[PDB]
Amino acid sequence: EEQLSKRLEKVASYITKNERIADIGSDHAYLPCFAVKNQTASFAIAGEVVDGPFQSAQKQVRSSGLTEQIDVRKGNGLAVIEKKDAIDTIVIAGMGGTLIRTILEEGAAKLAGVTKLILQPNIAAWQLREWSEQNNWLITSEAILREDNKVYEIMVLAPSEKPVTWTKQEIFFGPCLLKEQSAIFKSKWRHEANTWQNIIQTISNNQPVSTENQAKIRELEHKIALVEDVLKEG
Repeated sequence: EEQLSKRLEKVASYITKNERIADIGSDHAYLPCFAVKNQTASFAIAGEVVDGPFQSAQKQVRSSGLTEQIDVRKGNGLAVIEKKDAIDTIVIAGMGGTLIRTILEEGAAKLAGVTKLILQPNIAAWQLREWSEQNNWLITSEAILREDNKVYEIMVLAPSEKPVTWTKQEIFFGPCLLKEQSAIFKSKWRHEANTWQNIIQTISNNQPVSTENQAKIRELEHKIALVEDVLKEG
């Protein structure tokens, strides 16, 4: 068996209770195999939408001797889940935040009985924190890591019967991540804010500035102010 990437290892680290899981758009079923093998999961669905990855995942499951504990299924999003599967945890990793959000909204019925989501968006993480507020899922854990010079965020959610209400900083940055203030968190956001300040200068010095670009500047100022507020610097 191959070792998981640090990204997928972090995602897997949130599967803990010998759970029934579904990994949507699974990366070769590596994570389902790792979690079944090490007993942190008792059953997995590995979902795939197209041929190459569906076949690669089937072959990994067979190679692991895990065909009795892992079902590889072809389907769009949560179409691979059925009520009778009694899934406890859903993993959706390695996709953009908007796509993940769409998967969660179109597949809303399939969230019946699910008690944990582990989501790893490659862009627009804030979209999923907004979803969490609109649908009353609490964020219970988050992580931020760097692998191959790319920064990845992971969030873990659970249903809440009480309203979930975030601040705009919690949506943009992550409620757990902004409490933690890790070195990767601080470096990522200072990096982005430096780019936004640079963009403002570039636009401002190409007079005349269009009404479209004035609005862009306002947006960039807002984002920089959010970072300054969370870092308490600048």
